[PDB]
Order: sequence, then C-alpha cells, then structure tokens
Amino acid sequence: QKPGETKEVHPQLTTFRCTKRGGCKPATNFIVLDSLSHPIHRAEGLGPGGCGDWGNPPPKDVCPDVESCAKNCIMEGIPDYSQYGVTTNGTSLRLQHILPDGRVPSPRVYLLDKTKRRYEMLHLTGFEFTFDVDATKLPCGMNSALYLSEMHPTGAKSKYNPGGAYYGTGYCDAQCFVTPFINGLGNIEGKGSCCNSMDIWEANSRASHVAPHTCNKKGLYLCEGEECAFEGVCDKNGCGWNNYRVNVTDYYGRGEEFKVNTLKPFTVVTQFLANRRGKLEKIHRFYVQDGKVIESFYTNKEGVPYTNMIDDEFCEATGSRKYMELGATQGMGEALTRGMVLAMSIWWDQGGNMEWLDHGEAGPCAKGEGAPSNIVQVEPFPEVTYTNLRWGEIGSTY
Ligand SMILES: OC[C@H]1O[C@@H](O[C@H]2[C@H](O)[C@@H](O)[C@@H](O)O[C@@H]2CO)[C@H](O)[C@@H](O)[C@@H]1O
Ligand SMILES: OC[C@H]1O[C@@H](O[C@H]2[C@H](O)[C@@H](O)[C@H](O)O[C@@H]2CO)[C@H](O)[C@@H](O)[C@@H]1O
Ligand SMILES: *[C@@H]1O[C@H](CO)[C@@H](O)[C@H](O)[C@H]1NC(C)=O
Repeated sequence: QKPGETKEVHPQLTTFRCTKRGGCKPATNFIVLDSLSHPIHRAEGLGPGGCGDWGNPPPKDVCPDVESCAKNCIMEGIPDYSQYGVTTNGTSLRLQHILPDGRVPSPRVYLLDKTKRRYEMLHLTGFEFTFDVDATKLPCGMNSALYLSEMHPTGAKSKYNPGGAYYGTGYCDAQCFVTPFINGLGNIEGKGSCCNSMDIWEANSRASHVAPHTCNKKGLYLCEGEECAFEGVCDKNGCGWNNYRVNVTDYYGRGEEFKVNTLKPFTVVTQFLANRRGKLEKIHRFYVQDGKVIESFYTNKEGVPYTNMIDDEFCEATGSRKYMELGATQGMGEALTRGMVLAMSIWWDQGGNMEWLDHGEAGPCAKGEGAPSNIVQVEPFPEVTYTNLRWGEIGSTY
C-alpha cells in the first residue's frame, strides 16, 4: 500500500553483539509494527474503509489488480507507537496486549537496522541469541513470542511497495496465512505467505516452548491451494520442545518450586550448534536467574530419546513429520545461515485457547482456562517485556 502523509516514528532499541574477547557491545536498532497493523485506508474521494481483513484478498472495488491497489490503498505512518502497546526504554521493549482503555492491539513488531530501511538480518547458525524477559503478566492462553522468519531484508521494497521495511512490509511465517497484502503488494489471488520460521520463544508464565519450523522453499513463497495446507510447503506444527511434553514438571512455572521461577525476571539463552561442516545439528536452550545458570532439563519420557537438545533424532521420534520432510535441522540451519528477521509479538487464541502451549501434554492450564474471556478475568492487561537482546559467540552472551 502507498505510504500516507503521517510520519512513522520508530521506537529505538539498544541491543548487543557479543564475543568472548570483547563481551557484549551496544548497537542501535529500531522497532517497526507490521505493515497491516498501520492504519490502512483508501485514496482521496474513495470513501471510508480499509483494503481488506486478515485471511482474505483485498477488495476488488479498489484492488482489481496490483497496480490499482498500490494507488488506491494508503498506509499511514504511526507517530506514537504507545497507541499500539509498543514502547521502548533503552534496552527494554514492552509489548502490551490490552491497553487501559480496552483496545487490544496485540502488537507484532520487527527489528530494523540502524538505517530504518532494512531489517536487521540475524545469521545464527553456529552462534547464540539471548534475552532477558518478564513473563509475570502472561497467564494461561497468552503467547509472548520472539522468533525469526525468512522475510526479505527490505520488506521487498519495489515500485508498487515504496514503503518496504520502514513500514514493516513483507511478513511471512510457516503457517502460510492469507493476508490482503504480501510483500507490500495487493494479494489479488488470495495466496498464502509462507516462509521458514525459527520459534526461539513462545511462552507465558506457565509454559515455555521452542520450535523450528521448516519449509521446502527459500524466503517468502506465495502458496496456492494444497501448497498452503498441512501436506504443503511449510511445517505448521514445528518440532516442539517443552519440558511438560517430555515429562518434566518442575522446571518452569510460577513459584520457588520451579527451577525457572516465572514470578521473577530471567534470562533465556538459545545456542544453534553446528557440526564440523557448518550445518546446524542441535538447538540448546538454558536459562539464567538470580545470577545462576539453570541448565536445560533432559527428556524424561518413555519412547522419547534421552536428550537435552533439539535434534533430528528427537524430532523424528516425537512425530514431527513435516519438520523432517521439509528440511530437518540442516534445512532450518540453512535458512538461519542465509539470514532471518527478528519478530516479537503478544497474542491470544479465540479458537483454540492456545492449548498446544500450556494445556494437557504442554502444561498445567485447565480446559477453558486459556480462553480470552477468562484471560481478562485473571490478568486484565497482559504484557511482556524483552530486555538486553544480544547475540554472538557461543558462551559470550551470559
Ligand atoms: O496465529 C496468529 C499469530 O501468529 C503469530 O506468529 C506465529 C506464527 O504464525 C507461527 O508459524 C510460529 O512461527 O509462531 C509465531 C509466533 O507465535 C504472530 O506473531 C501473531 O501476531 C499472530 O496473531
Ligand atoms: O497457528 C497456531 C499455532 O499452531 C501451533 O501448532 C499446534 C497446532 O495449532 C495444533 O493443532 C497441533 O495439534 O499442535 C501443534 C503443536 O504441535 C504452532 O506450533 C504455533 O507456532 C502456531 O502459532
Ligand atoms: C514421568 O516422570 C516420572 C518422574 O520422573 C517417572 O516416574 C515416570 O515413569 C515418567 N513417565 C513416563 C511415561 O516416562
């Protein structure tokens, strides 16, 4: 969509690049909301309304073709990101799901480089990524997410998408969802927006999940028909790693009886361990809290390989079939090596209560507990804060 007259004022966020010799050194980055979360309206004289809702192609009245859509649909800059529940303070990023006035912005943002016109491209195979988090205000059913998608570095800036990454264009993920614009272009045929996604963190105060999701296509792929479905180009389920799912119940939760006590802030370390020929072999998650390293649990479940890291043996044995079919850990690593964009978000699930995250095999939450209608009775204003985003040499971030 065509950028409007309103100014885009990106929150600044300091992050770090780390080595063993030099420690963690500060870097300036910026934060951008998803393009379609910006106000979208029509060109002068065309009346009120937007240019389509999530799940749909854009409307034919204004978007009969890409060229027309590009001139008839206007995307405004956001001059005050706090209106969308997005604020920064030095090295901290705060995402508010619900604002005091009752708006539910459910923000999703990306990390821009210091120029504001290209995403910061992270290349994590053979390196580690770490952050600090406050998960206290995330009850059952909430998903705070910090993850990587293989988006185009300028958001596919082009003739009909002059806005590009500066306006947060180009989002994709392993679910291949239909959005009315893809790569900043009207999605006239209602294709899905697919790409590899590495879910470093999907969590709340009750459960913590890690999952690589492979696709058999590089970068953003516009899928049609069955390509967008379960047996298609992308791994919807992912290879999930959650202590509960592997029969470890005392590792992560609200209180002193858990190794990682989510009533207090903590540090989250993720290492992407490569084999001698440079390909990804294992993903290793551990934590730090109150100045003490908390090593990963090992799996503790009959029929599950004994391991403290995600790898192909584990993913195969736990039934992560599309993960394996669409590239396995090497394939995930190949995407990581090419480079990926960092996305951070907070969201809930009206259809399914986020049960896969924290209910049943995945956590302590009861049936119905994670419904949005209940979430607000438990925590009226869910939020997350991510602090001191930092990446670099193995061993150097913590
Ligand atoms: O379901 C809608 C929400 O999707 C979130 O992104 C997911 C993505 O779809 C998955 O493939 C995987 O990568 O995890 C992501 C993080 O949970 C998105 O961040 C939200 O904004 C959407 O509401
Ligand atoms: O798009 C929603 C959500 O899906 C997650 O996968 C779930 C899936 O929704 C559920 O139907 C299936 O039975 O279990 C998987 C988990 O194994 C996915 O992992 C998330 O990233 C995604 O946000
Ligand atoms: C689950 O863990 C408990 C505690 O270690 C153990 O006694 C039990 O046998 C495990 N169950 C399975 C199915 O592995």
